[PDB]
Amino acid sequence: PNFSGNWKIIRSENFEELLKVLGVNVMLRKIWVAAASKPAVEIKQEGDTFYIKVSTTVWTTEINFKVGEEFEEQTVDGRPCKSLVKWESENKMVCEQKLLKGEGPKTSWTKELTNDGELILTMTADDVVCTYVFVRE
Ligand SMILES: *C/C=C(C)/C=C/C=C(C)/C=C/C1=C(C)CCCC1(C)C
Repeated sequence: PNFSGNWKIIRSENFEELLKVLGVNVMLRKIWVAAASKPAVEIKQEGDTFYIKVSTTVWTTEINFKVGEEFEEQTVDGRPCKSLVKWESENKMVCEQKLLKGEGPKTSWTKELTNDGELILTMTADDVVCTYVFVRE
């Protein structure tokens, strides 16, 4: 259970479907998936304090949290939400998100390290689950 490393993608699933539920319309979804279905992820872990950097070609997102401590970040479609992370096993954590403003689909994410050394990220919007699978560089 050391999440730390520089992670690269081997697999991704249902990302466009996720964006549809989030209300991103067609041309935008098609364009987006043709250059954001290969983001890089960097994690530095310090106990249950996490630093996560997620980057495409021209955009980067910085997430900082302690497990069990409320913080702020964005939904996938760039919307301000309150977040809370909890452990579900030794190698898996879960985040529940609430919008600061307005209404929208219920969103969440999970992070899991397999024993094979795969980092599995899921993002969920109502009934849709998008899964990204990473290995270490
Ligand atoms: C523990 C790992 C976490 C919290 C990683 C979360 C990653 C995302 C929320 C990625 C979001 C993306 C966008 C917001 C737009 C570009 C496509 C993604 C998947 C990189």
